[PDB]
This record gives sequence, C-alpha cells and structure tokens, in this order.
Amino acid sequence: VVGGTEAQRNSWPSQISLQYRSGSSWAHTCGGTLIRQNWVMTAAHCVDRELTFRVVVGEHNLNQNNGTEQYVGVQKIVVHPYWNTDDVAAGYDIALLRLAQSVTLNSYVQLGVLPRAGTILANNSPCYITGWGLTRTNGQLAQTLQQAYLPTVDYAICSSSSYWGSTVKNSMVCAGGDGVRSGCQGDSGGPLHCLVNGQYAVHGVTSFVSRLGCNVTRKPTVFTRVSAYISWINNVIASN
Ligand SMILES: [Ca+2]
Repeated sequence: VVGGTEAQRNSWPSQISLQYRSGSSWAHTCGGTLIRQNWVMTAAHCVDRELTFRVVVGEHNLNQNNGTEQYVGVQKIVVHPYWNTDDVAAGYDIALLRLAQSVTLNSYVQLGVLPRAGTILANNSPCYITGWGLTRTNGQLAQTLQQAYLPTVDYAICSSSSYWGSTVKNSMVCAGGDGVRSGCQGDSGGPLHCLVNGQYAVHGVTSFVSRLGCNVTRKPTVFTRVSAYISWINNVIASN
C-alpha cells in the first residue's frame, strides 16, 4: 500500500498473509480474506504459480513475532474457471483456498463480512485497502500491515477514457486514483473494506494497478467485485 498508515492490530482481523515456500523460509506474496474458519478468498493471479503456499492469520508484522499468528497450509485451491492468466482485464480474478486446518477466532482472527449479491457502491463510497504490499512503486513490502483510505470510483467514471477505459469491467470495483495512495505489488488478493450501513464489508479483492506505477492519478486500484461472485463462492464452499 502506497501512502498508507499502520493499521491497528485488531482493525482488520479477516486480513491474511498468503506466503510461499522460499528455500528454508516463507515469503509473503499476496493478501487474502478469511471467509470461513477453513476458507480464504484471494486473487486467482496470486496462485497461478506452481508454488507451495501457506496462510498466516493473526499476522501484523511480517518480520517479527507478534504472539498472535496461526500458520496453516493450503489444502485445495479453487480458481474461478473463467480466469485467464494472460488476461487480467477480463476479470474473474478470484480464487478460494481451503485450509488444512480450521483456524481459531479471536480479536485478531475473524471472518470477513461479505456484501449481499449484486451490491454496487455509489461513487465516492468510503473504503480502506489493507495489506503488506510495496510502500512505493518499485519499492519494498511493508513490515507492518498498512491501510489507506481509497474512495470508490464508479463504473461510468472508471471506464471513461482518462481513467481505465475498456480495461475495467462491471465485475470490478475501482477505488482511489488520487496519485498518492494506492494498492501496490503484494496487496493483490487482499480486501477492500467498505463501510455500508455502519458495518465494514469486504467489497473487493485487490487485482491490479497500472503498469506505469502503483499510485497514478486517474488509475485507481482495481479490485474484483466480491458481490459479483457470491453464488460462485457459496457453490465452491458447498461442493468442497
Ligand atoms: Ca509476525
């Protein structure tokens, strides 16, 4: 997250760190949202690589023991069947991971609230992105979980010529674009949390930023729209 502030430890308890095995250690690669005690929602593109993955819940600082983490292997990966790795702009950037164990809930580990199917946020709705992704374009991952305030940009505006044009679809949410704050590499797969009727819900799964840079004016961060996939998510959880 570029232009973020450090999140409080208990603000976003559904955020997870998706990590892969790197020699004798583990490296953060993407975020995710814990949606059941044994299921995580993330981006399809995060799991294209044929890597060994694990999930960390209750994580705050990737580089120090927080005394709250639970580490769990990924047992099954279900990518949306219309996902095409050669075409992020087509959408379908969503995947569900069944965890090898059910995690234990507490102040640091909670299920993410999902929006009702079909919900579309009004332009300029209040949301936060969270994650450990780069803190600058071509920078480095955050140590501590970051958050940034990114108001939505509705479809008519986001898909206009000076923004994302045809690249953005109605199955996506755009947020931000102020030139200062944004998602960045490493935030992919994590939540966009938006306040609706007094309750934060996870309306987006972080998907992509401009090839030109993370914080680019009129290139808001783009998220898979969670409320476009409620039926798909329920069907996967019910059949697995
Ligand atoms: Ca830690």
